[PDB]
Parts: sequence; C-alpha cells; structure tokens
Amino acid sequence: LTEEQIAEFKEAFSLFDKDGDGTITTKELGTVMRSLGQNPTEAELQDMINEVDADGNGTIDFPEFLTMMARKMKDTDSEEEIREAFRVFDKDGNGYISAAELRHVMTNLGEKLTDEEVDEMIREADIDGDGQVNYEEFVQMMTA
Ligand SMILES: COc1ccc(S(=O)(=O)N(CCO)c2ccccc2CN(C)C/C=C/c2ccc(Cl)cc2)cc1
Ligand SMILES: COc1ccc(S(=O)(=O)N(CCO)c2ccccc2CN(C)C/C=C/c2ccc(Cl)cc2)cc1
Ligand SMILES: COc1ccc(S(=O)(=O)N(CCO)c2ccccc2CN(C)C/C=C\c2ccc(Cl)cc2)cc1
Ligand SMILES: [Ca+2]
Ligand SMILES: [Ca+2]
Ligand SMILES: [Ca+2]
Ligand SMILES: [Ca+2]
Repeated sequence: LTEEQIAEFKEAFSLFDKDGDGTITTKELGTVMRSLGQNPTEAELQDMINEVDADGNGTIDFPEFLTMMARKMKDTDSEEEIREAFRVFDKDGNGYISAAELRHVMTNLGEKLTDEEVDEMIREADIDGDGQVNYEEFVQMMTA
C-alpha cells in the first residue's frame, strides 16, 4: 500500500458507512446501492456482506472492506457489472463520463466535493486527454 491508496480506501469506506460508526450494515449497503440505481433484496445484501464478513458479526469493518478490495483486484468484477457501473455515470448515454456526470453521481452518494476536486478525479482517469472518461478508460480504472 501507498499513503494515498490508504486515503483513497478510507474515503471509499466513509461513503458506505453513512452514520460513520465504523461498520457498514446491510441497511447502509442497501441505501448506497439504491442511490446508484440498483435494487438488491435483503438476502442479496446479506450475501454480499457475508462474502467478506470475517468475524461473523454481520457487518463490515475497515479491514474486511480492504480484504474485499484485494479480492476483486485479484478476480475482477464481471464485464456486465462494469458495464452497469459505466451506465450509472454516463447518464446521457453518449459513451463519455463528463465532470458534470461524475458530480451528479457523487451528489447522490452524499459526497461533498469542490468543482476542482471533481475535475481532478476526471483528469486522473482520463488517458487520451480529452477531459472525459470513455468506457476503455473506465474499465482500466475499475480493474486496478
Ligand atoms: C465514484 O463513485 C462511486 C460510486 C459507486 C461505487 S461502487 O463501489 O458501489 N460500484 C463499483 C462496481 O463494481 C458501483 C458503481 C456503479 C453502480 C453500481 C456499483 C456497485 N457494484 C456492483 C459494486 C458494489 C458491491 C459492493 C459490495 C459491498 C460493499 Cl461494502 C461495497 C460494494 C464506486 C464509486
Ligand atoms: C485511475 O483513475 C482514478 C483512480 C482513482 C481516483 S480517486 O477519486 O479514488 N482518487 C484517490 C486519491 O485520493 C483521486 C485521484 C486523483 C485526484 C483526486 C482523487 C480523489 N481523492 C482525493 C479523494 C478520494 C475520494 C473518493 C470518493 C469515492 C471513492 Cl469510491 C473513492 C475515493 C480517481 C481516478
Ligand atoms: C466489488 O466491491 C467494490 C467496492 C468498492 C468499489 S470502488 O469503485 O468504491 N473502489 C474503491 C475506491 O477507492 C475502487 C476499487 C478498485 C478500483 C477503483 C475503485 C474506484 N476508483 C478509485 C475510482 C472512483 C472515482 C471515480 C473517478 C472517475 C470516474 Cl469517471 C468515476 C469514479 C469497487 C468494488
Ligand atoms: Ca455504519
Ligand atoms: Ca464483520
Ligand atoms: Ca455522457
Ligand atoms: Ca478520455
């Protein structure tokens, strides 16, 4: 790990952990998933948590959250899950995620960000330098 990978991962954790109590619950997981256009059942939420629930307390703490990261880094999400994620961001469907589109998704996740901060995330993911994120750039981002 790097210092900035840890900081990246802690912020990712704090968006699932809505009440900042240190554990992600099925209710918090369900709330995030609905804000990203998904609709898991209560049992699917339990299945997701149980796949990385090391100590069997039914919630996900930061270490378990990291281990999930390293897992989907080894075996990536399926193509269709990555395609679905892209569609969540690319709301006009034109093939490119803009800063405005990234901003709209962050507002649904309850993430406060300046405009420059949104622009920074776009620039980091952009490869060809057109200032937008196409599917290929998105796939590369999501697969480590
Ligand atoms: C920058 O803004 C964002 C917004 C959302 C995420 S996203 O991580 O929700 N995402 C990653 C795609 O794979 C995602 C993106 C779009 C649509 C749906 C998802 C959820 N996917 C299935 C994985 C959810 C499985 C899962 C299980 C348990 C836990 Cl604890 C956490 C996640 C990331 C960054
Ligand atoms: C390869 O292309 C990429 C890869 C990673 C990201 S990055 O936005 O994660 N990033 C991690 C540095 O800290 C980052 C990178 C460059 C500039 C700004 C950031 C955002 N950071 C400061 C706060 C992180 C807020 C945040 C929210 C939601 C989630 Cl799910 C995760 C993190 C962007 C594009
Ligand atoms: C399967 O379980 C999960 C759970 C959580 C996630 S995760 O996606 O939240 N995640 C953690 C965050 O660090 C992540 C993991 C691996 C690779 C990339 C990310 C998110 N990257 C930092 C870019 C996020 C910023 C960004 C910028 C530019 C654009 Cl255009 C869109 C988004 C994924 C899968
Ligand atoms: Ca919590
Ligand atoms: Ca646990
Ligand atoms: Ca678009
Ligand atoms: Ca681009």
